[PDB]
Amino acid sequence: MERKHHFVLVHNACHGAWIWYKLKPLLESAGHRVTAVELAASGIDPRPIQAVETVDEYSKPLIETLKSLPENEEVILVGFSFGGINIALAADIFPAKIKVLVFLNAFLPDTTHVPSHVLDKLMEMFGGWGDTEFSSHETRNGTMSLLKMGPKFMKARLYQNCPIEDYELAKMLHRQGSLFTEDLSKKEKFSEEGYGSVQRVYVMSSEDKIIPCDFIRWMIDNFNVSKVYEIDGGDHMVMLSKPQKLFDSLSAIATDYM
Amino acid sequence: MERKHHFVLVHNACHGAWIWYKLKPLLESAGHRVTAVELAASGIDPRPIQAVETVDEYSKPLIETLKSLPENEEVILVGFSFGGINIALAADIFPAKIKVLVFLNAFLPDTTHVPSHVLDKLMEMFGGWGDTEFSSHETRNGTMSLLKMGPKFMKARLYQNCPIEDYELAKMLHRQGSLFTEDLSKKEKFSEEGYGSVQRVYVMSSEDKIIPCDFIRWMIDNFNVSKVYEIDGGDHMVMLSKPQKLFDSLSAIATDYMG
Ligand SMILES: *C1=[C][C]=[C][C]=[C@]1(*)[C@](*)(O(*)*)C(*)(*)#N
Ligand SMILES: *O(*)[C@@](*)([C@]1(*)=[C][C]=[C][C]=[C]1)C(*)(*)(*)(*)#N
Ligand SMILES: O=Cc1ccccc1
Ligand SMILES: O=Cc1ccccc1
Repeated sequence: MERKHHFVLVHNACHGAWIWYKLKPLLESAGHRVTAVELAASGIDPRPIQAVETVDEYSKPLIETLKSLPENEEVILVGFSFGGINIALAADIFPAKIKVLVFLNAFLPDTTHVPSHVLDKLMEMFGGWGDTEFSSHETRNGTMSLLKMGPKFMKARLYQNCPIEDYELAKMLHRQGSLFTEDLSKKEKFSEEGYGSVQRVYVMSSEDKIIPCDFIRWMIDNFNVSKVYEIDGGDHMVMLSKPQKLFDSLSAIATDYM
Repeated sequence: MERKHHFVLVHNACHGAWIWYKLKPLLESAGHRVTAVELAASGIDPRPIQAVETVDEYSKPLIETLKSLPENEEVILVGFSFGGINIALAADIFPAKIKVLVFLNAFLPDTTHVPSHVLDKLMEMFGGWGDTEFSSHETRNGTMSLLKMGPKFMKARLYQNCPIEDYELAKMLHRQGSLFTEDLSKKEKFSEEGYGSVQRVYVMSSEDKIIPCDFIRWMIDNFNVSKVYEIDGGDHMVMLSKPQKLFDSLSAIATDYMG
């Protein structure tokens, strides 16, 4: 009996813990423990995104999850898409609780530029927003940029390799959210002693039509990882299009940090 | 090419439109149109159940769905569990917009007794609620009873024939809700001219551990339906445990109500 791990899963913006519904039982059937976090104003969280003005407030459920682990427990901390920013923020707080960070089709921030850097780059490059709806909301500390995916955009750019039932599920659960670009432009840089110090790996899907493979090299060039894993045939929503293969990669990761 | 229909699907308490994620594409593939209503304080609706103090506010998204339909359109209205109550309520308002009511694993109220009658009767005899959490919320109508399912109760009594992924989904998404039994016990009886006038059928799952098949016979004995369909092996959450069979029943229904 090889030693099992505690995986903490962190969803993407505009989604919630539900995205993990296929992966969670897989990992649990192998003996691992799983905590799928629901971030603020996400999923069935009762707050609107407008009430959650900062990335720290957005991430607080994940900080609380880690704070509540018993003394000396460490987890494998998986961040998906914007979830990469969330787990970098957590790692800067609780580095000794994290065995390894798994950046899954994720923004991988560095300790040199402002925290928004990798998001601002993608936003300059990306062309295919489609029917996504962009809006603002003024807060007492400045404009907060909001977004709500449109269904055609979802289909073409996030869910194109998923079963149709998954796409219908997503249409009934996705919500307006934010990438907190303003807030993250004003935040202190991520630290070397906290986030920098934690082991990290990247897991990319070969057919991610939102986080392209050149943009990943660019992020990794800019901030190195231990190892890159590739999921052959995954769309951006890889826990839905290729859950078994994702399990396989996570299981490999767990073996390299036994 | 036979004429296809517009199905309006209404979820159960403590759930949401998401429950229909498997059945929706089956119906759409077959050429039908599908609206899966998200009721108040349900699924991703932004209000807590404490803000939804009556069954009429609970049901308002469905009423609004029917109100918005173009002139002369009629729908196959499907109500699941507590969704039977909701579709009865809607048929008392827009009876001419409904081709047929489909009571799926559902409460089938009558026009003789108070609207809560059939729930009160199950509540009398109901098994064990397991790890379900009950709370009371005070309102300008008096006390509202709230319930939040427990995960053991879910697994045993609602989801026992569902794939484990679907029980995990539901753990991620279920919410505190209400059966509105106080509000329903005070409300005007459903009318014969409205609700009573609409065509109705029943579809039951043979392994429903919440709505047992004797109680269903009792409801149908007390308020007749045109046809009864059974889904062999379905648990309560039949749209997740046997979506294809459910689609087969709805398809048979639709064959009976093309004009
Ligand atoms: C409804 C009615 C009686 C017991 C349990 C429920 C539950 O909310 C469902 N479906
Ligand atoms: O909301 C999407 C997204 C798209 C572009 C950039 C960041 C996030 C996801 N996940
Ligand atoms: O805020 C509007 C916008 C539009 C296209 C790309 C990025 C932002
Ligand atoms: O509706 C409240 C209640 C409480 C205990 C048992 C059964 C029902």
